[PDB]
Amino acid sequence: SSQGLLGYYFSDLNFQAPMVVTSSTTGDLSIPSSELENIPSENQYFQSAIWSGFIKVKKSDEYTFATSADNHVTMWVDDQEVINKASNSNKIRLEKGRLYQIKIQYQRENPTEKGLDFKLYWTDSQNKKEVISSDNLQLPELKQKSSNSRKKRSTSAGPTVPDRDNDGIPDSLEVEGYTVDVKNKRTFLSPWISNIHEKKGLTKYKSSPEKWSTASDPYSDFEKVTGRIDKNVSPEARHPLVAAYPIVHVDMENIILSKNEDQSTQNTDSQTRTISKNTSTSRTHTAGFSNSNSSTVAIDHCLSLAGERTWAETMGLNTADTARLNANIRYVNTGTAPIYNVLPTTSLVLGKNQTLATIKAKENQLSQILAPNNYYPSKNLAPIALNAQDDFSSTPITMNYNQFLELEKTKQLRLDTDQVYGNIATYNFENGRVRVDTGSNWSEVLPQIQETTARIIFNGKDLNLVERRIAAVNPSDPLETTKPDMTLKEALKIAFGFNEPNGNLQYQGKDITEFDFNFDQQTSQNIKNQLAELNATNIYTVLDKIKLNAKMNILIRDKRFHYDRNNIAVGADESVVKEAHREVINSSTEGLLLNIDKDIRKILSGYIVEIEDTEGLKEVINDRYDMLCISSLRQDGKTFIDFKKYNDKLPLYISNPNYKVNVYAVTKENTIINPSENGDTSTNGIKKILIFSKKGYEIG
Ligand SMILES: [Ca+2]
Ligand SMILES: [Ca+2]
Repeated sequence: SSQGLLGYYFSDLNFQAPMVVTSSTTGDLSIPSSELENIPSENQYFQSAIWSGFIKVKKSDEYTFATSADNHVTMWVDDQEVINKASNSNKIRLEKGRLYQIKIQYQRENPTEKGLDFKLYWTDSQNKKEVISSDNLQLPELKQKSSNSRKKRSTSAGPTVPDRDNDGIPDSLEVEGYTVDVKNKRTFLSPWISNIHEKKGLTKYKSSPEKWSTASDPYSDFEKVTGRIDKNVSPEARHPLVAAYPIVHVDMENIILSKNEDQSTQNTDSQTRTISKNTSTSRTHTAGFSNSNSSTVAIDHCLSLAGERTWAETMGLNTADTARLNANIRYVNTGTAPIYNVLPTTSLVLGKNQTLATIKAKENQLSQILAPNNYYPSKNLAPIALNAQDDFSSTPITMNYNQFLELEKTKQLRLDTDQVYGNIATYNFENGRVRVDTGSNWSEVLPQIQETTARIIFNGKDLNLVERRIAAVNPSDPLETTKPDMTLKEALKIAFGFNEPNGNLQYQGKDITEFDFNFDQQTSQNIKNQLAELNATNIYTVLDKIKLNAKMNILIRDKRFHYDRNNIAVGADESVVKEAHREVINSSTEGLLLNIDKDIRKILSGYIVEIEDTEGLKEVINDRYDMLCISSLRQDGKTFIDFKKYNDKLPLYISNPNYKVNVYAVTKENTIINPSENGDTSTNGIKKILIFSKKGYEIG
């Protein structure tokens, strides 16, 4: 349980040096020395302490309060002192259902025991005395605004530990650095100490003492580090310097095109003449400073239907007909916080700006959460059809004849999704629960997050673009200057899980030098200036010295690949592609069996197989632009390149053992997706990469 009173335990006598900040479920406010391993022995002596929260009683009555050390205690119930350095029997009247503020201060110089043994009791009218039970105690209202029943500030009477933003973490800890450690029941927040915490691999937190959420998101610095937060929030965004917010795009998995019924045609019994294709969708980035969500859909160009007809020929579309599109999609959350009750609206766009459809889900009628690193619907469930089978009111996604031809030519669609994400599930200090709060909305949060953080977009996870935002100083905004300095190195560690085992920063085994850096213009000039000030000629050797600022944009990409203007991986150097195909497991006249890196496979559209005779002439076996999909990933994760698929199901016939079998890879950026202007559907002129070449006698 995360409920109870909030305690600050200080090594000094005057509430200045907080050693532990933690909560207690019951009136037992003790911290035994056995729980103090993350703090120096000499600091395990607590000379002062402050507790705060509320008391709720289940039964109106007159109660008497008392503690383990009334001679060292002053206690207030709603601004009223009930204990002052003396035990008493003064009976204060408490009404059922009503919430009373509690503040307790304790001071004792030169304690002879480490830790603190301290209990809060009360006695009712029937002379029954007990340690106050957990059902009667609540945390203070550590929010930016008071509740109707719970005031956000403690009584003005007595000591006030500096907590300028009311998040619960004392100013001094947020500025100087703190660590969070878990017991079995409780989280201790303590000052960072180099020689003890660094070796334990603990995380060193700093945050702004004047920003309740330092990332300007809806979860407080204290809520984050103490686990008083939506469990669906990404682990990295439990750091007060990492922004927690949703990021959504749409993934289209496949498409079906068909001819629209028309009033003039009474006949609806004709044969099916649809065009069904698989599609590949990637979230894009156009270095940029737009906070837009967009994804681009590539429609499969591989052979699907008999013949080499035009799409219009296939569907029987005349120049006056219209065509319809249906598709299967899912929503993808690549951000750091969940969505509960509004999915963002999406435009489906042909060419630069021809909106074909507006895709909307029903507000407050979501079938599940849309969680970070997850899909809606979940992958274990059917996807959403744009025109659902049940749904009478799904709008047809229609194209006129020329739009249809444009789609055939480009084989591309774009999905632009807005940033309307609905209500937020927040922590409630009254009951220690997380629930969707109707009074909290992502639209009130996103602008501030964007304005006060540096954005890093990184593709090291499967070459897909993942955006994170990290709290970073704005030298021009006084409030933002109260945040800790954020270095480029630290940002990569906390936002993306880079680590540094041997003084080299790595992402899952890959050195940082295996990725490039790309910035928007303002950011570029900023970083260039820093490097010059540092007398540094190479960014990779000074990542710990490069400071991020709010509104920076940083794009970091795997160096092995070529990228299009949407920053999607579309190719790779010849040398990289060749090497990636080096180790052959098996070869025969039936095909090749290779092990290919998963990332490499992502940028290949297909393979061309060829037999080269003794005079140097070449027979291309699968000699069509739509016949290059001859590779498949097997269960054992190896790739098979199938020579027979487009050889009429026959093994390669090699007339002479000195003939060669040549296999070439074709990257996405070099892929032909239409017949040439002259109508040629062959592979002639395709830019291709030789990846295997062996003579007949070397194959078998
Ligand atoms: Ca604070
Ligand atoms: Ca703070």
